[PDB]
Amino acid sequence: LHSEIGRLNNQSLLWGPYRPNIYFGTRPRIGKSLMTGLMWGKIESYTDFQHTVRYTCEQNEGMKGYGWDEYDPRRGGIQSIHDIQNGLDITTSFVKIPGGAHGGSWAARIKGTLNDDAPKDQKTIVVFYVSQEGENSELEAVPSENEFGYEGDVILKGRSEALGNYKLVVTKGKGVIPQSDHDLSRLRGPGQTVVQSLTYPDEVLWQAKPILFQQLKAGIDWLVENKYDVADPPPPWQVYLLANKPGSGNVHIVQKVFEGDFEFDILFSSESAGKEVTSKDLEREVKQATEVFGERFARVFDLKAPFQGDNYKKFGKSMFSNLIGGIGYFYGHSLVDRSYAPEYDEENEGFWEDAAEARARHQEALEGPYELFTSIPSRPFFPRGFLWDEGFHLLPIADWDIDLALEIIKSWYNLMDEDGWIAREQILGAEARSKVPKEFQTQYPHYANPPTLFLVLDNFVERLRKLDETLSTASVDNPEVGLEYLRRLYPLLRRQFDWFRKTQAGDIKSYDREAYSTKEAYRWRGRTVSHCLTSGLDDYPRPQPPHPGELHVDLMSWVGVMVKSLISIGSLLGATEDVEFYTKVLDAIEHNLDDLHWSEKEGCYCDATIDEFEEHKLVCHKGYISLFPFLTGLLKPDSPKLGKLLALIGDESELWSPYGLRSLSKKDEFYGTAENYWRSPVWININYLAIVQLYNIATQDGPYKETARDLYTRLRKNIVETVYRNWEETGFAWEQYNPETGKGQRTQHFTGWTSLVVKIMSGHH
Ligand SMILES: COCCCCCCCCCN1C[C@H](O)[C@@H](O)[C@H](O)[C@H]1CO
Repeated sequence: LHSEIGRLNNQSLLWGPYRPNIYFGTRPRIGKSLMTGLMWGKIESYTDFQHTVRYTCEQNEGMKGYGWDEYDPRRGGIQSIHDIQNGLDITTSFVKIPGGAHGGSWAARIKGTLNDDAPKDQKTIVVFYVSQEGENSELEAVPSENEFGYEGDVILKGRSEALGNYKLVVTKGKGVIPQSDHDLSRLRGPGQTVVQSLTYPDEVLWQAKPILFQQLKAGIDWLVENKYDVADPPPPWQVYLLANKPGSGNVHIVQKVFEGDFEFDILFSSESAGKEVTSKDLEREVKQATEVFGERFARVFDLKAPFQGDNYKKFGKSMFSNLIGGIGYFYGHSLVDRSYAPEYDEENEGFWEDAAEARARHQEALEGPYELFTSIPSRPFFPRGFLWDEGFHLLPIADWDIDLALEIIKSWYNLMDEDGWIAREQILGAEARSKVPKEFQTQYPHYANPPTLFLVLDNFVERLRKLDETLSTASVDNPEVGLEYLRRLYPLLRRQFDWFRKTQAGDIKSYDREAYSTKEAYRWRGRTVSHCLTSGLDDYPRPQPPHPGELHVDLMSWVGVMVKSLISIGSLLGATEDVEFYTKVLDAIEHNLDDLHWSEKEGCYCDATIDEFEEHKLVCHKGYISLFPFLTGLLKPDSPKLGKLLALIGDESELWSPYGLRSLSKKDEFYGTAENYWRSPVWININYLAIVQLYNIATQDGPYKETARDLYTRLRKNIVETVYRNWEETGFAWEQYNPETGKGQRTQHFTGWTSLVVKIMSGHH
């Protein structure tokens, strides 16, 4: 029944619009298979279309905004795109229709409406691009009846081992098709839907834009060769309309030109399912998905006061739908330096120069292929898996669909190597690499990232202790299924725990250091003079200079998180020998947090280093790092230390801004310096941890119950209102928020952990 829920999950999740790096496209969760993507652009001249055409996600002045209004990867959703450059409001609806043995069928409607500013007679070129990777597979456009192209629907018939037999239809659509009265129309037709069927080596099929443009370019060269010239030139839209040549191939380009508003459907029919999908099915299934989305949201994300209003509901739906709508499937090789050069041990003073020397050996090589099914922080800027981000992403997603979240956790853990390492940043395949300067592709087996995926596991454990409907909660509702999941995952968690303690160990013994335990002390590897990228808090101030004797209190707290999880999970699996070891580790971290990291003088936790005179010194920089044992749930609710931490949190002159907690205190010497990334701005992920911890203390007997209640109430409100106000005014989630002005800044479309706001509004932690 665990093998069974698994198969049912696989079949349900197989198809999706799982290409968030592009405006709209589909692919199944199979490395080498059938992919689609949409392109569009206005054409006003002989040279403009190359600049107007849209394919991969971006954000600039030419794009008002875009995103998912509604989304559930089992059912589908509706995306809306507000394109200024192209004077178009576009809607792409996607729906899955279960049936057969190959993961079912799906349909999409593409709808374009010119905005008020666009010329009423705008010509827009629209391309549906279809590619198929695999050695023993086939795809063929059924030729037209007409001589120059298609009056009606374009049918592609194809087959592969993975998908069996299928048909993909691009429907005729609705809208004016311009007609050219030029001489060229005698050889090219007056204007109609066209299809080119081509083949390239599999590994380049993702390059849809260059491949399209190469075909457009060949058509223009034919014009020149055949005496079509500036003395009497065809209209632009006809110059850029491909000559029809349907056939067999692994690439099929379907092109339409419309004048004014337009729409057309894409109908994927899995043959093994029986009756093929129609446009009427699409409409019915689209209405039904919306109804189901609506019912689930109201239930799962029941927004509490003072955010019960309709405005907050629309806001929460946008934030949530963009988070879960970012889910992608990525496949291909990763770039990894497997030299384990000794310079990477960072055991000496000045280690960063040595590590630079090793990296300059460039021993990195491609390995894999790997796959990953994950949500992402940023469609336009970094559409790929980041390890500690995903832990936050899955917190609202798990509420919605725990089986989906567990599927993503599993996907991430399947990347763990033999030592216990998962690369913190997952750049899988040439397509993912295209978006990443080469200097930034290499992953390093000594670089960690916070184990926030344990927080998701913690939530599932609590739920376990206490057809698409059934599927989403099968792993909690059948306790047998849940436990088997944990049983199979558990050794990997254990392995990652051991990996942290082996590779990210700090040095107690070599120095004049005294502490309850000789073992518990941690130091993030990979730090440079101005950064610590592995911790997640890029440029938060750390001991200067970096030093092999540094200890990082956030890292110790994360190990605290993992060991607590391993206690709950080990206990469920009856790993008595394991649970006893974990229990002594936790006790030791509890003591060493105080012994190595507590500053009585400052009233907070601090990272530690080793002096010019070889002595332990605390280095205090009041901000998120200072709060870490509190943020990660490690302190007792009557701890006097927790009480001082609450004072720091609520202190307006330190961390407390009207817009949320500042990443660094206004009193710190490093406040608003350098790139000022984590040196003052309000970040939603850390604020979320604070809010959740305040609520815990607020809902429990103790001396700080009422302080916590007040801070909970205000912080929740301040964070939610800041994200809402910015969303209302800009249409975006932002990466971080200015604590002086309240403005969203850095990158837009950050959904992304900013989307945690849905769960903050929902409350009842
Ligand atoms: C150098 O430039 C070339 C590469 C550019 C792309 C860099 C990837 C963007 C990272 C964004 N972001 C920075 C946060 O401090 C991290 O905590 C967070 O995990 C990460 C992902 O959301």
